[PDB]
Amino acid sequence: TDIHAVLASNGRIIYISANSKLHLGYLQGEMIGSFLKTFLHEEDQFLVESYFYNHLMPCTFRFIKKDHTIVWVEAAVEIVTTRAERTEREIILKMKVLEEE
Amino acid sequence: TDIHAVLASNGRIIYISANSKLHLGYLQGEMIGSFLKTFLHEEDQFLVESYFYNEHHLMPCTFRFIKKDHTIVWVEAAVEIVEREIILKMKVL
Ligand SMILES: [Cl-]
Repeated sequence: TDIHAVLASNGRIIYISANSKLHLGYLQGEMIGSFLKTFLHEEDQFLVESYFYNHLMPCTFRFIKKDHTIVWVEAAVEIVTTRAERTEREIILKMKVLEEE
Repeated sequence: TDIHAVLASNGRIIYISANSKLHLGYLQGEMIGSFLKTFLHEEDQFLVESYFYNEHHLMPCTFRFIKKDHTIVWVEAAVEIVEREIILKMKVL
């Protein structure tokens, strides 16, 4: 199964599915409430934030697992935009770890 | 095509690149020293002030700028480099 997640527009993890533990080394409750950029090196922070400034491909970046080692993750992005009093945006992710062969 | 701007922590425009004229209708000199709020659609003032006060970002801030000719242009802006000044890049959508 893909890992499913939701981010607030500011990168805070609102939701991630429980298979975060298998693939990323974190229980879903260790990640929800934290910012995605906490689990990335600087190169990857810039890579991912750049993605949202302009897409032909999913967002591919290195994630630092709980054990401090990196995995490559490919993230399919959908934005839900809702216009009420202010316009608000949520990011829906479908992610998978790109495994070494 | 990115407009580069630097804002003081109170929103005062410290610097804006020369392509402000092209995209926004104002020369740099007409904007530098003014508050960025002065140029924003009045409805987008909470949204933008709040965006640029906050430390954590992922998505750009999308808002309306009022050009010199009194018409709207939509732009997105992102913190470009991080009493700290904010360095932002922005572009017309
Ligand atoms: Cl930032």
